[PDB]
Amino acid sequence: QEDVLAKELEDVNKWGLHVFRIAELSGNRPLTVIMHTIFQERDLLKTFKIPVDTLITYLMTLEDHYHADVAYHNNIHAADVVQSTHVLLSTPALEAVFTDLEILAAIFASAIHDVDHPGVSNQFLINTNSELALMYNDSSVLENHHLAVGFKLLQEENCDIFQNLTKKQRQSLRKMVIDIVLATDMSKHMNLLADLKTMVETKKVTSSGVLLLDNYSDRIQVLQNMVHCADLSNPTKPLQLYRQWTDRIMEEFFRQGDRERERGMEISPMCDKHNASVEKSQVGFIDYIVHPLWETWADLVHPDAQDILDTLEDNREWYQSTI
Amino acid sequence: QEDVLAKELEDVNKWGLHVFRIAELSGNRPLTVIMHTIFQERDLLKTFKIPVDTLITYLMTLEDHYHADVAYHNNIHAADVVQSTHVLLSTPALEAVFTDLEILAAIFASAIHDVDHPGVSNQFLINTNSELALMYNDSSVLENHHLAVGFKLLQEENCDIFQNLTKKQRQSLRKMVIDIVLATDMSKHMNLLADLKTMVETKKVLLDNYSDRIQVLQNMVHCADLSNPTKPLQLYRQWTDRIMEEFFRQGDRERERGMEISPMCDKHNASVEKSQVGFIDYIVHPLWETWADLVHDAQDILDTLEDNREWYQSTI
Ligand SMILES: CC(C)=CCc1cc(-c2coc3cc(O)cc(O)c3c2=O)cc(O)c1O
Ligand SMILES: CC(C)=CCc1cc(-c2coc3cc(O)cc(O)c3c2=O)cc(O)c1O
Ligand SMILES: [Mg+2]
Ligand SMILES: [Mg+2]
Ligand SMILES: [Zn+2]
Ligand SMILES: [Zn+2]
Repeated sequence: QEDVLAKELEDVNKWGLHVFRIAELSGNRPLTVIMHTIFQERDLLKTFKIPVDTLITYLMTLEDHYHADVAYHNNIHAADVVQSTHVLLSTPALEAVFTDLEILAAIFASAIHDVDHPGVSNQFLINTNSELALMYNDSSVLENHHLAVGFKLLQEENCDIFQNLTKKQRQSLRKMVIDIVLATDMSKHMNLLADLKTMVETKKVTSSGVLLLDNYSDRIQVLQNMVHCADLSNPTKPLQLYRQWTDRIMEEFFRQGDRERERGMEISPMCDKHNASVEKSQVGFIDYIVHPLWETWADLVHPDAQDILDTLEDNREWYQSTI
Repeated sequence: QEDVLAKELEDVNKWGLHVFRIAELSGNRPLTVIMHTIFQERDLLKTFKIPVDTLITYLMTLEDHYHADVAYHNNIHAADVVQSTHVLLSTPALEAVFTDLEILAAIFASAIHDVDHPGVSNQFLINTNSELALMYNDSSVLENHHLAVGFKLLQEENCDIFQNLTKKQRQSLRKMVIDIVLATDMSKHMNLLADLKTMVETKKVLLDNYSDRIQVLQNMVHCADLSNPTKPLQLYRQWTDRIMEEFFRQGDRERERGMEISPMCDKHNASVEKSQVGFIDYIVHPLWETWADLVHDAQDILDTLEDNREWYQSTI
């Protein structure tokens, strides 16, 4: 079983990794083994003098703080977003654009970006007067919480994977991770996409053909959109992966809708199991959210993401054909 | 003693209220007695069916969560900002332009806007890796905490002063209070002033959209927060003595930690008088001159600020 796990992890640079199989083969430790594999692949332990036992201890504590009883926003989602960000960071149009610290920030941000997610949305938490929404003044409630937990766990015993960064490196990494995870709030999607479109329309490329990003605002904008694309990458994956993700988010959504219905609340979009059309909802999700975002990312890195976009478009056609 | 307190509160509608006297005669309850007076002055208990016992219970609990061992950011500052907003709200040029709910929000936001303040700055909390900064991801750390405490206290026994607001009214009030208190973060001052300037350049004599009206309310409570240099000099000097005690204690902690000492916090290299002229020239007067242009009613306030700047300059 360890042999089969190791073979599957050889695919870590590939879009469409068998992440659900890795979750099973690793004993429900997909986030730990995928993060460890990616850190070895990118030589991040050596670069940042991360002790291996510290990395594994932190990753296993981080993974523990995802909820195994939440169908979608769990450690497998986190592992998937990590691995998807890792692939997007390797795209030819971004070669040697980002520093090792920025790479570390994007991957760490992906790993923590949904930690301790309770399986209900920000609006649900706001409208039910939850303790989380009271703490965070109704503003990026979940995303602030994910950051606070992900950083606080670094202070547990033998968990500070950043123990050997300089003070300036720690300060820069913390700021970038915050900026990235806050951009995963879906209420920011339209403004994030609008800004990404502006960047594509005005983009500059170097003599080597890679993207030119010469200020923090542009650099962090690209990393924010990269992790947001990774977060919204399920419809761009091979259909058997996409369908499993859809089964899971519909389970989580319907359970939130059941709580809304029981409380006499208006049921959130896609959350009413009695008035649901999963197929129509996926075509709409792709048409109005996922394809506008990914076609813009594809333009930013053209032609690198053409196969990903093609898969998205094929999956949209497949779902539409079932209507 | 109770009779003298009642007579001091007769000036609740005037700039320059004797708030330190009121703090003394109240048994250190200036926030509770001044909020109660202003609520009764504005008929807010009957209007929002606020049980008077519930108002008092909430106010006393809120006041208890201001730190009595913090020289400036305490319940007397809260009471002063409440009363200053109350005076700015009754500006003739703003007559009947805000609803009773928005008035409630501006006054409530002022009352809670610094609650549970530890007497050190956001940058201090960030650079010391505090629990507060870990909770709030280095972003408006104190202001987010002030809001969270002020609202959480409504859930204590017999403290829900908004119990008879409709569900929509509570949602709207909550949003406006958050928008206002988050705007008291001093790192937002320049952007807030820039937008107030844009509003003055386009002023109609009248704010039609919520964006503009919340912007005025944000700037109004920010002016009230930065109103000490516009008060009668005897009050302003007391406020300056208090904030310099708080600043010097923070700078002592920064020095001992080996941190950069924040502006005005190094007692061994301080000039309080030069600091005040700089504070007025670069922050307070540009803000209040813009406000006075918006309400062109604030002339007596701006005059006092300019008088006080002239005096502090003369002490150099
Ligand atoms: C359109 C509205 C109201 C909200 C956007 C929104 C969408 C998702 C989401 C994520 O991953 C999916 C994966 C699938 O495979 C299928 C899916 O449908 C989804 C989703 O829907 C999660 C949100 O938290 C959220 O806000
Ligand atoms: C210049 C920097 C670094 C920060 C500006 C800044 C200034 C104050 C402040 C408030 O009320 C005062 C009252 C007085 O009577 C005299 C005073 O000097 C002050 C002040 O200075 C409070 C801040 O929270 C803050 O950030
Ligand atoms: Mg999320
Ligand atoms: Mg404050
Ligand atoms: Zn996510
Ligand atoms: Zn204040």
